Amino acid sequence: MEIKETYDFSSIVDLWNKNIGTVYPMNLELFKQNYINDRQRKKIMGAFNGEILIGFVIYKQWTYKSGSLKPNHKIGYINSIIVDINFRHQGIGTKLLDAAEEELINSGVKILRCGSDTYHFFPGIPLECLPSEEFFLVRGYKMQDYFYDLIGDVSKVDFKKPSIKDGFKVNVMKPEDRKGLFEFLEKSFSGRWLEEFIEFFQVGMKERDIVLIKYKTSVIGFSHIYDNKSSFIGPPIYWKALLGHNYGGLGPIGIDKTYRKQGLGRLLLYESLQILKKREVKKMVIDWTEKDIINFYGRFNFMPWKAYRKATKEVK
Amino acid sequence: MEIKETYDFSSIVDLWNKNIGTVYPMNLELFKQNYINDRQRKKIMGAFNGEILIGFVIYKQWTYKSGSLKPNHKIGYINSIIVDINFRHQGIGTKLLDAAEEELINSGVKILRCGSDTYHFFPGIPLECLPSEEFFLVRGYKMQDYFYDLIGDVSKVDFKKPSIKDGFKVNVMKPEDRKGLFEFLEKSFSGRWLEEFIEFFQVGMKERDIVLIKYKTSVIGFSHIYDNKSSFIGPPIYWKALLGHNYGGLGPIGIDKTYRKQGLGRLLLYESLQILKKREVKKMVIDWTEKDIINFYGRFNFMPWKAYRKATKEVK
Ligand SMILES: CC(=O)SCCNC(=O)CCNC(=O)[C@H](O)C(C)(C)COP(=O)(O)OP(=O)(O)OC[C@H]1O[C@@H](n2cnc3c(N)ncnc32)[C@H](O)[C@@H]1OP(=O)(O)O
Ligand SMILES: CC(=O)SCCNC(=O)CCNC(=O)[C@H](O)C(C)(C)COP(=O)(O)OP(=O)(O)OC[C@H]1O[C@@H](n2cnc3c(N)ncnc32)[C@H](O)[C@@H]1OP(=O)(O)O
Ligand SMILES: O=S(=O)(O)CCCN1CCN(CCO)CC1
Ligand SMILES: O=S(=O)(O)CCCN1CCN(CCO)CC1
Ligand SMILES: N[C@@H]1[C@@H](O)[C@@H](O)[C@@H](CO)O[C@@H]1O
Ligand SMILES: N[C@@H]1[C@@H](O)[C@@H](O)[C@@H](CO)O[C@@H]1O
Repeated sequence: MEIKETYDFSSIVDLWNKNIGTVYPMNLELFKQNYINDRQRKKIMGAFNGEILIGFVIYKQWTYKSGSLKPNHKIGYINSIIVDINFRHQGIGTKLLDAAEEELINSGVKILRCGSDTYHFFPGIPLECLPSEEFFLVRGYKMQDYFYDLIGDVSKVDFKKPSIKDGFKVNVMKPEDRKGLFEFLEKSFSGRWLEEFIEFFQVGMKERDIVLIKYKTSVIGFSHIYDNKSSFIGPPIYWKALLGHNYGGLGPIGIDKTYRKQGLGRLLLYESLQILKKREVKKMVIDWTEKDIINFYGRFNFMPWKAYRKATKEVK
Repeated sequence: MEIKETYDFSSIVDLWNKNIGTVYPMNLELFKQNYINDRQRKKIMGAFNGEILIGFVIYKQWTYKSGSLKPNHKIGYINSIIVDINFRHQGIGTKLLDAAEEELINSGVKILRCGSDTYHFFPGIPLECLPSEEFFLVRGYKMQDYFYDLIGDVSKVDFKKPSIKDGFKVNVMKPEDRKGLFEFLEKSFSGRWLEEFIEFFQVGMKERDIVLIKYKTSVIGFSHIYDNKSSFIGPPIYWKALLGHNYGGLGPIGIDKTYRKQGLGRLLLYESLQILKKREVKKMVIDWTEKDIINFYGRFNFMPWKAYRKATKEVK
């Protein structure tokens, strides 16, 4: 057996699906979109028996800015790691993560994260990969809290419009709103979400995927919505193969801090969901939510669907 | 609004699917099979606005034996409770569970369990119903550990036959094995699993659904396997609508205590899965497993799929 770099995307995806495809079905389009467009220092290391790929790890160091966050070179990420089912418990996973980690460490990493990278596949260790928690524990990762993808079928429920206090308008974005939108993000969400707006517009997000809420003329919040016409495969629709015809998604969503807790997030969410409904969306997902916010979406009939555990290793 | 009994099965199932059908798709056949065949003292209470059902609770007291376990009349169960999404946070759930609980209590119940009943729909509080944990907490239930349904696609992986030490044979059950099987269960699994064998044979389980392992002539273990021809809808195939064509399942599985930890459970599991594979099964589920045993199935590529929290209220 040898460990060496591979960018044999088909073989990786094939191995991915054979091992975990029932619950994280992967396709080449998503795999390539996410791997190729990422701007971090990144690598894929494979484990090989001769010419046969038997496992891999994808890993990154935070070397590229997130909006007005500077990169923190101390942070590295394990995007994914899978050893083929017929080669488990032979130390291969170990050798792969050793190689990843030693490299990150030599280049200055001191905090190693399970998922949560830019162009992530996973917010953390999936519950479906719960037994890997012990693999990570043994290597010095500590297990922390959970995030959840939520699922709902917006074709099945009708909801009541929240009561519009006046001045506030919710609308699908137009090209000429881009200036205002960026101005709002620099103020309120100037980190990764800003960076995602910039990068997603570059990779095929369209104005139709964005809903804005304005007070008078000022942008004071947004959502990103997805359907089966969206060009960019974002996190809500990663696992669209599980979601049927007329799939969709939503996230992220935010309101200017000074307008919070007046029912405006609820209004934006309502309107975003009506747009999706009108687009004939059925099952749809809201990705990477925290526990404390689940009820916000649950009023609209969304339920936790997948769970992911945050996990972090501090380099000694 | 009024609370009163309802056996309007279609309306219940309709409400069930509108609220939680994306993740627990219910059909009338399963609902009726499970509700009607249960032998416990049982009731369904509905909440109504005039003629419209807006919520329900199904509840039971342990009044019927489990194999050679006597019923423990102190145990009651909340099989399920759902309030329609357009009527939440109006106290309806409260009034329903108050009515259920007061009745159980008057009839002698002192321990109240979330799911885990005979003919259960849920081993505990589903993770997809995680926000209800707080509903139950407020009423004095304590949250305990987790159980997991596991999922795998047996069409996608080939496995190695474990090394047969001699004497042990694994075979699909025949009618004439029924005596031996019961003899083995009275010895080794004489509680609910024995009772399930008796009752499932009465409701349409066939010898083809059972695999036995024998040493010489003695039955020393079993599994129950399911495919799309099984007549009895058991727990592994409750959520078959999520599982595609050629769905299947497995569970329970057991080995005589004196033969444990010699590789025989692994051999039985291997053979059971080969049978399913030969029956062209693809996605299949292993229901209600504990954390400590997940790896046993994970060697065969099964992964946690759903999680359920045990929860118990001790009556003051
Ligand atoms: C950010 C993310 O990628 S999260 C998702 C992680 N990936 C997955 O869950 C995919 C499916 N699983 C796998 O691919 C594998 O099981 C991996 C990658 C987790 C581990 O790969 P392997 O090559 O089997 O691990 P390796 O043989 O080095 O195991 C090292 C040690 O970790 C621990 N370990 C590994 N797997 C397990 C397990 N399933 N349960 C408990 N401990 C485990 C053990 O201590 C093991 O030593 P042992 O064999 O002496 O018991
Ligand atoms: C064994 C099993 O059946 S497990 C599955 C349980 N069922 C479900 O999860 C199905 C979907 N959910 C539902 O049907 C409902 O949300 C139910 C049945 C859990 C609760 O019904 P409701 O009629 O909304 O509850 P009710 O209004 O009596 O709530 C009472 C209190 O419980 C607590 N509570 C209820 N729902 C929630 C929630 N989603 N989050 C936090 N606390 C809650 C609150 O303290 C609430 O009081 P409040 O309204 O003053 O905050
Ligand atoms: O990164 S931004 O400053 O642009 C905004 C970040 C805000 N969200 C980050 C992720 N958490 C937790 C994930 O649900 C919620 C807040
Ligand atoms: O009830 S029997 O005596 O027939 C056998 C019970 C054995 N199993 C019961 C449920 N637990 C935990 C559920 O996974 C495993 C043991
Ligand atoms: N839900 C979003 C998720 O999509 C992602 O942008 C992430 C970034 O931290 O956190 C958010 O809350
Ligand atoms: N997996 C089984 C489950 O099907 C059920 O029979 C239950 C009874 O307690 O526990 C078992 O471990």
